Amino acid sequence: LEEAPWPPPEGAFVGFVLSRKEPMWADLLALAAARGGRVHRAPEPYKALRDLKEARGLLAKDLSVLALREGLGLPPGDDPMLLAYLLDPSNTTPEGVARRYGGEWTEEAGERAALSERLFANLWGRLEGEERLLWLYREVERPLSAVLAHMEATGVRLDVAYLRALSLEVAEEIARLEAEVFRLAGHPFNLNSRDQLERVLFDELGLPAIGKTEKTGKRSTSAAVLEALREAHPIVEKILQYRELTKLKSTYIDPLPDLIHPRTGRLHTRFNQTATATGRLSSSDPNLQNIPVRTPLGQRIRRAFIAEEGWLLVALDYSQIELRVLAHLSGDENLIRVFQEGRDIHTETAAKTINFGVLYGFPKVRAWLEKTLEEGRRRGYVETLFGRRRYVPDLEARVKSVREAAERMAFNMPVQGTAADLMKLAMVKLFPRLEEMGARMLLQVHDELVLEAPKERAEAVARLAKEVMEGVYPLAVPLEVEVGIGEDWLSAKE
DNA sequence: GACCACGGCGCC
DNA sequence: AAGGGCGCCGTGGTC
Ligand SMILES: [Mg+2]
Ligand SMILES: [Mn+2]
Repeated sequence: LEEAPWPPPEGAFVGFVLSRKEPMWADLLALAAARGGRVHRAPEPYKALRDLKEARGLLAKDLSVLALREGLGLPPGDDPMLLAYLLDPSNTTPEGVARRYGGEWTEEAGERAALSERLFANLWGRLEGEERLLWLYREVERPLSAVLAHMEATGVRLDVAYLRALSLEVAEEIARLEAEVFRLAGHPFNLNSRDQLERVLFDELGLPAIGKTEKTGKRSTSAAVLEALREAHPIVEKILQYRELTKLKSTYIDPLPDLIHPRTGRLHTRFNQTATATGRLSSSDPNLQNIPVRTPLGQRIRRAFIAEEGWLLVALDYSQIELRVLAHLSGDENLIRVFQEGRDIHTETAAKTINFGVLYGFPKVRAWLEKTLEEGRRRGYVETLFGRRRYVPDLEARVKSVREAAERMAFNMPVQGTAADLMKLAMVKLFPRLEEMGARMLLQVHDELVLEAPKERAEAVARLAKEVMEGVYPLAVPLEVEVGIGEDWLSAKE
């Protein structure tokens, strides 16, 4: 490469080095661009950002997020991770991708920008002909990355003083349970230690081991095992409560307050777009897709996610997206009439534990299942309604437990992959319309979305987002969305 | 201090 | 609903 002066011309690939992975917390240590043969290294990274028109490169969405916290509208566009990930969703990291498609992922910004150019070449080449993957790329994954960049930049508001109060309460009850259990044991021990607990239950007290752990073969102390021993001994219910409280305190109540961003007053996740085997997003640092919901204490934690003052949260949930998608994929004239007729699938068919089990093993269903394994064995991958693929190679393993595990992965992906393609497309469609009404998209939770709207315009945003989500891509069966509205996530009623 | 494997468990 | 998909915690441990 011919090392050239900043700035680069239109359309260059960008490479950048961050002091850490979270773009909302990162310092920009270096910035470069590459096009043709030349590398352009920016003398001053942050000022240099202003001269870009869009982010084009490996991890584009991360640079667009950093740009966005700094006040600049720099959207991402082309990203070789996205194409690689469409080709094989086992392509999740730039290290892997680089090694696979012709480069080395290093820590130097110039070499990353170069790397980007050569990789996109090599990958856009592997997508000539793959016309459905090209479509998910142009119409879903590339535009979506702009939307997730803005969601990440915006963040969600948290009531800290509430969480600090919950924390003291919960520390008090933890103390009650732990004293309870130590006396029952006749001695004190580390209750967060599954090994010392295991000695207590099974060696010291007389209780029956029910399961062994996978990798090392210790007697399990999982919830399953403890539920099975609930009647056997009073120490057990206490341990179950202790686990519950300490899980929620260690994972949500204590750390989340400390992640509030000084400049925004909000919490900012990463929505990872190339992290999953099925085309779902993941969320990390912190994960906001696993905020508690089933227990009382869980629901009190969920009250802590709140709208800005004067706004409201708008929570929208697809009603059994996966069964409805199974109806469309399999074409079972019967299962479709069940949804088209507005009726509750769980009633017409105890039974919920067969509607949901048949995802993993009504005849067009079995037919669908069997055709899926066959095309999986033949081609080596299965696919979604939109043609997203997951390669499942052990479908022909000669060990039954591995083949059968593989079959379960193979069944699952077309339905999970499809529900995901749908939610992804629907975010892409919904985003620009929310902006037009000054509303925000805050979170995605697989088949749910959380938006924030000015109180005055909330019922109208909810009406609009519902129709957009319901009509995203009509299928033999209707997609149903439940909408809720409220001042906190629990009241909004997701 | 950073990283690790494991068991365990939060959500979809 | 979680025989599928995730990410995060503390422990016991290395380096
Ligand atoms: Mg829900
Ligand atoms: Mn599972």
